[PDB]
Amino acid sequence: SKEYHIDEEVGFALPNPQENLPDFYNDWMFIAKHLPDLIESGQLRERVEKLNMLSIDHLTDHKSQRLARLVLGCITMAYVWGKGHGDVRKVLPRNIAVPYCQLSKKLELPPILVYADCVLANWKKKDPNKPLTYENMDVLFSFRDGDCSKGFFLVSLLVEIAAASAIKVIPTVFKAMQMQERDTLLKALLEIASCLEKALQVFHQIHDHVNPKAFFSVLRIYLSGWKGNPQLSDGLVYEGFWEDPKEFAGGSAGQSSVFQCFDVLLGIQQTAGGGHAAQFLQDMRRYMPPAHRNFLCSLESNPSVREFVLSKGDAGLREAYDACVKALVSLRSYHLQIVTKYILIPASQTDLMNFLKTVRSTTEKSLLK
Ligand code: HEM
Ligand SMILES: O[C@H]1CCCC[C@@H]1CNc1cc(Br)cc2[nH]ncc12
Repeated sequence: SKEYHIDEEVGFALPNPQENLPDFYNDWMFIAKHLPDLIESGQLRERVEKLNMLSIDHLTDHKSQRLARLVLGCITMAYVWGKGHGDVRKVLPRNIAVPYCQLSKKLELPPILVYADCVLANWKKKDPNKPLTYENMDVLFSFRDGDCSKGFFLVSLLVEIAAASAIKVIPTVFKAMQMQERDTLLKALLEIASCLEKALQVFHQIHDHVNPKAFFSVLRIYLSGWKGNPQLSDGLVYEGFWEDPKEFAGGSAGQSSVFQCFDVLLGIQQTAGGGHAAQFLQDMRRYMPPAHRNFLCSLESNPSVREFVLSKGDAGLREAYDACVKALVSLRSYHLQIVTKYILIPASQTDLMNFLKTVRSTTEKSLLK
């Protein structure tokens, strides 16, 4: 629906995002569009510091506002991390922080790049008459020449969109349970499983478009945040807007609404327990667009799909429920392999692994089998 801002084609992603801002913001667009060149040449922080505080009043519709969040969030990452070898900035100039925070509070997101910026809104179709394929798609922004940002962000999105195809089946699952349509429920659960099975196959493209050295040594620097970060132990002064510095976490697929919503749908209690894994995924919901955050708590309001299947003594239903759980297990298992190639191996030339393995365990132990 439109009350939750879920598109029938791309789900939680922003459909056909805006590429251009009103000419009044050209001084933003130029820095954002040339971050690689400007960083390399020691001129990024300069060009930022020479900016005039612009007003967000000319950002009239949602898409224009989302684009500027992406522009300003990428500038902020560039400004704070600089060249990504340690010369850090801990105060962000008012000429940029003030419009950023005002545009942020209006869209109900923290003033920091989030998944919904750099994946869900950081894309375009090359030719609009051709479909959503990697070859028909590009990102809007990058940080460095060679950072594989187009590969990482686009493959992330294409997996999102693949998994997104199961979202339209959630209403039928809940109506089938309510009106006791056993065979309809079963068909719906297998269609959802089928969708999470394609999402895995899409994920395979990551290897052609991302390389480990670039992800580990470049891209991950610019996706990092300032929450529990020793390089900014107290957070980031948003000059002109907040007195004391604030801590906000970096971009994460933990901020994706598709995967969190299938854990909810299936009663995989990712956000229960009180433990570190659950608390993290709960926190990451505040880094989501408000309608998407609301979608998820609305799913939790609904009768448990798991408890209904469990109580029914129906092997066919249980195999279908498990076909969905299994697909998440498979997805998460593949992801652990990818995390070995792109983080763990390069780093030899963690709390990460324990977090992912706890989420994957909770998923596997949800199987009925
Ligand atoms: C080079 C590729 C990738 C790397 C190195 C990577 C790495 C990581 C790491 C280290 C985490 C845990 C830390 C954190 O949350 O910040 C994580 C979480 C997560 N990643 Fe990735 N990721 C990659 C691509 C993807 C893709 C393509 C997807 C999904 C389509 C994905 C889905 C997730 C999800 C859903 C989580 C949250 C926990 C979970 O639900 O299992 N990642 N990723
Ligand atoms: O683990 C973190 C280490 C440093 C900060 C960024 C790294 C993970 N962030 C991600 C961002 C986006 Br966008 C998408 C993602 N999918 N999976 C992980 C991830």
